[PDB]
Parts: sequence; C-alpha cells; structure tokens
Amino acid sequence: APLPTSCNPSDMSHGYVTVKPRVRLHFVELGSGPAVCLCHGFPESWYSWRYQIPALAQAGYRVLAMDMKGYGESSAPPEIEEYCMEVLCKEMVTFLDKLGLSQAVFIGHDWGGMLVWYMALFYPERVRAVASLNTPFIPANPNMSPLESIKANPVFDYQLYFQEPGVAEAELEQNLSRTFKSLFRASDESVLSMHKVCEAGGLFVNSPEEPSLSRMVTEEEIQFYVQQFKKSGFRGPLNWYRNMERNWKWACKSLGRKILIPALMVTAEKDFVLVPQMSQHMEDWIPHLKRGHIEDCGHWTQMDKPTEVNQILIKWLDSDAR
Ligand SMILES: Cc1ccc(S(=O)(=O)N2C[C@H]3CN(C(=O)NCc4ccc(Cl)cc4Cl)C[C@H]3C2)cc1
Repeated sequence: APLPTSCNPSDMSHGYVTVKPRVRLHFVELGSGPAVCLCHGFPESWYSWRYQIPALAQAGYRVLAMDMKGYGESSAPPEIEEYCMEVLCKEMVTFLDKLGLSQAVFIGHDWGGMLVWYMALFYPERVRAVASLNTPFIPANPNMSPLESIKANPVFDYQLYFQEPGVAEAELEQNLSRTFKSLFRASDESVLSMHKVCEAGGLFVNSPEEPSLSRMVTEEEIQFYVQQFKKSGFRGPLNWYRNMERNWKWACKSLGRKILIPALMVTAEKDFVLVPQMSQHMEDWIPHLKRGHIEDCGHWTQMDKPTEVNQILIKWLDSDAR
C-alpha cells in the first residue's frame, strides 16, 4: 500500500501575496494547468497536503497550497475579528486578484473546508468547483444562536474551552512536540477525548506526558509542525473559533440561495467530531453535489488515507473541474 510521494519544504516554490498592508499570505506552488487552491484546517499547515501536492501536479493541475491566515509564514495579527469568515473569504478573493486568477478550484479540510464552502456560497464567480474533506455545508439557522448549537452536541465541548483568549494557547504552546503527537493520531490511537475538556480543564490533562508517535507520522514530520508554530503560536489559529456570532450573522445573509457550482463532499468514517451524518441532506442546498467516502479514516484525512484522498480528488477534478 505504498505512500504517495511527499514534499520537501526546501524544494518547493514559495509564494507571498500581500492582500492588505499588514496581511501577507504564503503558499507553495507546484504544477502546470488549472489552478487548485488547497486550504488546511486547525492546527495544520500547507504541509498537511504534502501527499496531495505532487499527485495533483502530476495529474495536470497547478497546485497552490496555502498557509492560512494565522499559520506558518502567513501573517498572524492578534485581533480576533481578523479571523472571521467574512474577512478570511474577502482576503482569498484579493489573493486570486493579485495572482491574476479569474477562478480557482478550492479544496478544503476542517476549518479550511468551512472557508471553501463560504467561498462557493458568496463568491461562486471565483470558484471553478469546490471540494471539502470532512467539513459539511450547514445552512445558517437564524433561529438558533451558535452558543445554543454547540452546547447541544457534547463532542463540541473543547470549542467552549477555546473561547477565552490565552487559556488554550498556554496549554497548546507548553510543549509543541507533545501537542502535535497528541493530536495527529489515527482514530484507534486517540489519547484525547474532545468531551468534558472544560471539567478536566484542558485538552491534554488526561493524556500521556510523552505520547508515542502515531503510525500516520514520522518524528521529522512532527518537528516540521513544531518549527512552524514557533513563528506565531496558537493565538491566530484559535481565533478562527472566536467569531461564532459574527460568522452566523454573515451566513444568514445568504438568503437561502443555493451553491450552483460543481461540488464534492468527502466523508471520513472514523472522524468522531465531523461525523459523516453531519453531511446528510447537503444535496438540498447543492444541486450538483458529488460524494466520496473513506473507510477506516479519522479526522486527519490527508495523512491517514493519502492514496484514497488522491484517487477521489483526481477522479472528481478530471470529470467536474476541467
Ligand atoms: C456553520 C457550521 C459549519 C460547519 C461546522 S462543523 O463542521 O461542525 N465544524 C468545522 C470546524 C472544524 N472544527 C474543529 O474543531 N476542527 C479541529 C479538530 C477536529 C477534530 C479533531 Cl479529532 C481534532 C481537531 Cl483539533 C470545528 C469547526 C466546526 C459548524 C458550523
């Protein structure tokens, strides 16, 4: 079952676009062909797509893999409201403008999946096609506060823990190697319960001080993440979670419009947070939706099942984005 080719950071083309005076976005770029913009989740990196970038370039695409705002070599302003979906999506539009791209295909995972859905919803003229790994498209519900909705799903308890600035930062920054080795695990290897984080008082309070390495990752890979998060830390990344009311109000401005462009939703059997069933009935909002499903795959889709991800994405790109 041999691993796809990966990426060596020093061997990549590194690009930088200043979207505003204080905000510069970094990306890596490989390949010729139609532009495909890969958008990672929390707390990840462009390098989360290391197994996809060569494969998609070989398949005849120009891949732009982002450091999202708050991450890596991209700017990480401290202000919470710099990380609301309205701001982040408008910055990605400006990014396309500065690159001289009329459209791109957007592929996202986790919080990057949420972003690419909103790009498709509000900026469809700039989105050739959209794919999400794990993250569903959920229509805005103007009758339920985001607070209500969170409290009504217990696996989302960690999200409240992430609200108060500084608290989760201290825990996640205390020992970066422990942070990433604890998080980046296959489902069966989990050392963390995302429930009752608040009563425990932290994500890792009941996890090993010296976790083993997951089968999914090497020490060298973990240390790449460590080095990246030494640049700006966890405040910007966590700020993505601290705009729930603002994001809800923005999402309500879609006045029940549909997403009419080609779309792909990929579910992961063993993601016990972003569960497959959350995607049910997306077809009601997205008439041209196609689906994929990956068995034996947890939250960290790209590194858990890279071969399967690559096969799904290339088949869909070739049929629906080109
Ligand atoms: C309008 C709306 C649209 C989609 C959603 S969601 O799909 O429920 N989801 C998407 C975001 C990703 N996320 C998150 O916490 N990711 C990190 C993570 C996950 C799973 C594991 Cl195992 C470890 C880690 Cl660290 C929460 C955010 C909420 C909610 C509301």
